[PDB]
Amino acid sequence: HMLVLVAPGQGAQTPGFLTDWLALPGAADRVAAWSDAIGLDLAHFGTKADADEIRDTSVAQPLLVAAGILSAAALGTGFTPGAVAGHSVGEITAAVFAGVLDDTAALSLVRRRGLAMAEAAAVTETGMSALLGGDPEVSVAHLERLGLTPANVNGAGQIVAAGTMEQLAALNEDKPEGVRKVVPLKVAGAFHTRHMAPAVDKLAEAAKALTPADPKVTYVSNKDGRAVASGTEVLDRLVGQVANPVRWDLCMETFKELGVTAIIEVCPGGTLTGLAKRALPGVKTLALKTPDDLDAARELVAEHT
Ligand code: NI
Repeated sequence: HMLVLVAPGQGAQTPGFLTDWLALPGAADRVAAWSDAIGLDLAHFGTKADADEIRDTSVAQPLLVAAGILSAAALGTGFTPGAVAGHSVGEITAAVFAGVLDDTAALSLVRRRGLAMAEAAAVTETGMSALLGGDPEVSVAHLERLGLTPANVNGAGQIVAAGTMEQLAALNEDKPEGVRKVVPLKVAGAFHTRHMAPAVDKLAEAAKALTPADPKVTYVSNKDGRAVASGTEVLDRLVGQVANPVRWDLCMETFKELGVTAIIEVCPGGTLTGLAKRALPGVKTLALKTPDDLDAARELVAEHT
């Protein structure tokens, strides 16, 4: 048996999704301490804030990490997964699970991650758009020829293009063969492209205040789907990833190579679990959406750990 614990990225959060989790004894207290540490009312954005407030990239990133750490903590009340990984921001969440970074240090890093990427996006008119349908390699060749970069390679043939708004518009007018729709994502800019270069500089400064430990659990990286044994290499990869494509496809290939038998996606789950059901047939999957999902999760943990 091999259980893989994964954490989601931007887009997974929805209004009021943290509500039930804050109701768990001690949860409001932990989140409040985190909020004071990063200067952001996490409880508010996870409970009362509407769509426009949580779409704020500087808010969404730390909120997602706190949700992942919180739900995982609840699920372990212990256990140790066979491996961990996450989608973009979810990588910071996974660093906590592997013991590379403690939670406050991670939330502090991701708070800076979100602000830095927002700022980088502001000095530019860029974005990201998902390609629905078509062939992944032909699609990549086409979008790249138009000047875009394959910011997200999520597996199951899914591709997300990123670049300037002009290029994204040219992509929609001249779509790759077989692509039915080019859907713009709800993001501030071309994340995971060179357009985030200034975000790397800012994020690297925040990484200076950290002292990462070597992962205690196998840590799979978005850069190339490889397992990283060094804590400093984990951190360097996190800092650089804001400007590098997300190869979630390779991460899933690695889960296969590891003989994964079950995958649990922390709160707010659904997105990575949906991908797993497509690219990882025969693998049990469970997404944590509310505390009521915990009992089923514990059973899955018990039989796969
Ligand atoms: Ni509003």
